[PDB]
Amino acid sequence: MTREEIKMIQKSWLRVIDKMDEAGLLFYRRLFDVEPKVRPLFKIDIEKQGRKLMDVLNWIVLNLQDIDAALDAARELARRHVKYGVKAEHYPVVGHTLIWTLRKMIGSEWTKQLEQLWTQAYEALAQVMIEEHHHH
Amino acid sequence: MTREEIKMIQKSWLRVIDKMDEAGLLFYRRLFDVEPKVRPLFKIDIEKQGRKLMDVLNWIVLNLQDIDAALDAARELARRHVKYGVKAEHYPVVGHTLIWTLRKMIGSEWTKQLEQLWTQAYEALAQVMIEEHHH
Ligand code: HEM
Ligand code: HEM
Repeated sequence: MTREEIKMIQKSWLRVIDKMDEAGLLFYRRLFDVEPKVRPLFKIDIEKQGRKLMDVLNWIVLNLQDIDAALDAARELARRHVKYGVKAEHYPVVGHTLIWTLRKMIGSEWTKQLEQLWTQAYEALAQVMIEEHHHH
Repeated sequence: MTREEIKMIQKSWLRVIDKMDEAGLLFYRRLFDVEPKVRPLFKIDIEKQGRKLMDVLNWIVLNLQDIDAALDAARELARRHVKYGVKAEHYPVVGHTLIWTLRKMIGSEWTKQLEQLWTQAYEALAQVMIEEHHH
């Protein structure tokens, strides 16, 4: 997500934080109306329903911030690459060539599983870096 | 990824390091054979090719470890949910209900964009938690 997209989420969150008791009552009423079977799982103090819903929303937003922070190293790397003249379209050939090289060095003990893991790691990283390229 | 999968990555990585000079040479030779148009992007220094490929592989693996650590909070949360009696099948209805509540509360200021953002955030989180449930 973009810094502004995270900003939009945090604002909507602070909007609800104001009316937390109301939001809490609405959530559980709704959840137990549509899915009455999960009622017994919730052993919360009845006066804290608002607080407990707020804690869920808090958790999501705070964790979203932490993950965004964790992604910043990759965006940093991608910005240096923008400066090197690398473009989004160049990432596949590098990945294939990395994989080609590994498979050749690792030799006999190279597995389809290993190749899948290296591929997943590369594509996931390249996806975040590519997003950064498109911001430029 | 599981810890065991990350270790598999780490182990193959250490193997390449063992002959990093050769891996470097192989890599750049292949890249420029396959895609000569990108050759002008790279600084000319054949003797450093081992080091240069190593920076790349090191970055990938360490960053992979960093991201995996960043996911541990969601996984810890999910482990508590397992103890609470929660099942992977419960995640979609709770997500729908959470976003339904936000939409009702925010009222006229709600937008499709906001709804799509909360959806993306919830689904990405739930996907990590559900993976933990299935272990
Ligand atoms: C991404 C989704 C979810 C998030 C972020 C979330 C967050 C939280 C948080 C922060 C708590 C407070 C206790 C703790 O930290 O362990 C909690 C408790 C709880 N949640 Fe969730 N939750 C999620 C999904 C679900 C789902 C799908 C269910 C299914 C019914 C559920 C049921 C419960 C129950 C039963 C408790 C404990 C209530 C009690 O204290 O008795 N949660 N959740
Ligand atoms: C996920 C994929 C990639 C990773 C992890 C990666 C990693 C790195 C690292 C760690 C460096 C050292 C300098 C620095 O840290 O900024 C570097 C440099 C560099 N990379 Fe990448 N890179 C990736 C993709 C690419 C692609 C697609 C290209 C396209 C041609 C490329 C071309 C370059 C160039 C030209 C340099 C400057 C060093 C030199 O001139 O040899 N990289 N890369």
